[PDB]
Amino acid sequence: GQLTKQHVRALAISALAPKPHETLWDIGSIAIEWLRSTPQTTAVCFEISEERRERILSNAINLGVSDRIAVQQGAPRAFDDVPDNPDVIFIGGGLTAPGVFAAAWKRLPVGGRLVANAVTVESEQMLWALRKQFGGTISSFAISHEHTVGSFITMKPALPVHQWTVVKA
Amino acid sequence: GQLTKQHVRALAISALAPKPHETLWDIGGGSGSIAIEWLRSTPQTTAVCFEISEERRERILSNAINLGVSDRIAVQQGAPRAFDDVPDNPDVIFIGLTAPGVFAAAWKRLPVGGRLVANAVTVESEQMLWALRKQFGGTISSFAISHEHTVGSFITMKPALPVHQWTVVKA
Amino acid sequence: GQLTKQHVRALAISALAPKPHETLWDIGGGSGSIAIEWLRSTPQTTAVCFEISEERRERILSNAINLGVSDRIAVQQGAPRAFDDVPDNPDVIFIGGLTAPGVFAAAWKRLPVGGRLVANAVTVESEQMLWALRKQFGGTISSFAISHEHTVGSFITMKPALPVHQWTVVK
Amino acid sequence: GQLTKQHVRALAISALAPKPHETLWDISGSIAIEWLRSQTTAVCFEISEERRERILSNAINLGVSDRIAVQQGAPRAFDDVPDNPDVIFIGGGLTAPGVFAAAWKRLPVGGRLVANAVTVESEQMLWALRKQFGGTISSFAISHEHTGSFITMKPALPVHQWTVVKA
Ligand SMILES: [Ca+2]
Ligand SMILES: [Mg+2]
Repeated sequence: GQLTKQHVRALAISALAPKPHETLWDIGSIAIEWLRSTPQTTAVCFEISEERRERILSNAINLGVSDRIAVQQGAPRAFDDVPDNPDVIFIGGGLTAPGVFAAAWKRLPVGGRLVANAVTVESEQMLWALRKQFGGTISSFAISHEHTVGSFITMKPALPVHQWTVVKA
Repeated sequence: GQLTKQHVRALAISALAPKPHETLWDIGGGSGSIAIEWLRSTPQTTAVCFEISEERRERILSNAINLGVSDRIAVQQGAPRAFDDVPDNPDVIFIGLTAPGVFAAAWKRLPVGGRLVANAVTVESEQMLWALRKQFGGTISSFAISHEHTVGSFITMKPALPVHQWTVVKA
Repeated sequence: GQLTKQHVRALAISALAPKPHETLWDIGGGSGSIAIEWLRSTPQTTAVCFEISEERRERILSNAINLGVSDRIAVQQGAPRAFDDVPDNPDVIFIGGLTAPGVFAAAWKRLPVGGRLVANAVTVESEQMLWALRKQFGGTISSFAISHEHTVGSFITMKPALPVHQWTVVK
Repeated sequence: GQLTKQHVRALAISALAPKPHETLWDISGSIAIEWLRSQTTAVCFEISEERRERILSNAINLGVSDRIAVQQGAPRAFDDVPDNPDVIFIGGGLTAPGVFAAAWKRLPVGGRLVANAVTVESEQMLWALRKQFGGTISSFAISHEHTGSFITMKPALPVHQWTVVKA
């Protein structure tokens, strides 16, 4: 269930290697989670859906971090709303969507870090382009979970995630 | 999903290692598919199938007829009560696999130096091959097979459930 | 390499689910990896370590210091024995030496109702044991195959590491 | 060792899915040979003199030798065989310059194609061909039992297999 989904998140925040001085731009899960495992780290979210937004700020509340997270609107023109530059960046997919990556590699100070997940054929095709241009590393995770069927258990193989992780030059 | 069907038999067929003058018992899950291709891929061979439904037997043998391998297949009923019909000792056995008593029964009929290839689809099934491997010798391999899968604007590579496959020679 | 050694730590931390006033027993392979992160990821926690080597205990605590986590870790010797000298019952346990004679039943007697243990297996022998302890105390098993680029010449391949099995449970 | 290589060929041959009296152009000798065993023929193209020497060696050892023709390197050698192939295998490098276009040219419509890709590069290329000409991409994650006092399951490298019929 949400199992699969927590195992992905753990891999994302690990890649990102939070320091406390630093501010995330998640492009409402990876942002919120970055707000519970490291103090003095703030997350900026960008979300084109009002409804999904009402949701990110909503759950921001459970873990008492709501006033660190800023839920913004959609890429990439939302960035101009945010004058304060980023240090670490998460794109959990949506790399294929134009003007978006370009726009954000720009808002990123050199020495600034990046992690991108890709779980489509097109998504992953992206990761290799960006990777082959700016460097960084690609690793991937094949995760399966235990599934019962009346009198039988099997190992449901989740979809694979590729993860780009780069430092900027 | 029918691509998984294709790819899995092949591996099964790779594994079985069909030669001149050999007989295959093809026992259990979807009895006939491996028999029919065993019969196809190789000249001068015999297959026996074990099928419960009077009418699932009436689709295995009908199909054989078509590929022209009706000559060399028999369709018996369900094992191991149907092993007691078939008199000659088989050369190779395939199980697609944990029914009460079907292994030991079928196995009391394989002669020294015979070969059997079994496939697991559940964990209960997987853990068994590990224990029949312990005594009986043999070697276990694994197959995750993925097929493109296009939801709307995006392909992913959707994984089938993995398949476990035990291939040993006896003695 | 050290990158599945990072990534495996991550999944084990997320699984252990650290909360306030909690005490981890971190037992077995590489005792300390999970502990100092467990400690260095959540204010207000104590972790317990069980290492056999006098020289390895000296380096775990060294690193707990160098992470300002010196004052919430005890570094004991090997279980199951070293359980007998640690007085307070653990809140969560993690095993990564998953099958030493005795460690588990021992580790286990010490765990309260509705307490949590997450274990790692990397071999089949370990893996089929999680499956047996799974069948007693409940809980759930998932598995991780992690790959990294491997540029053997002009051609990168994606290069799989050995899988890893993880049992997480509530007593 | 050669095991995982056995599973590999077992798969290609299925997707290749031979027909009686069909010609194959296999662009080490594995699949040409394999093609030839299970009245069909095979044309091997091989840059490698020392492997060339080797495939005829195997075709004889196994015994379909006057059914196999070990050619030289592609795509240059392509023009040599004036007789059109009915089915192509690329297990070889499909990113190798001019190799792919040059043989899709020799392939009649209704002719089939199995392509194997086992690198990041070769796989990314395998998607480019798929987009233009069609066909299907599947991938197989094969591991094997590997034993000190323990057994573990060594994951082989994954194969992306492209299979397509020509329109
Ligand atoms: Ca010469
Ligand atoms: Mg009737």
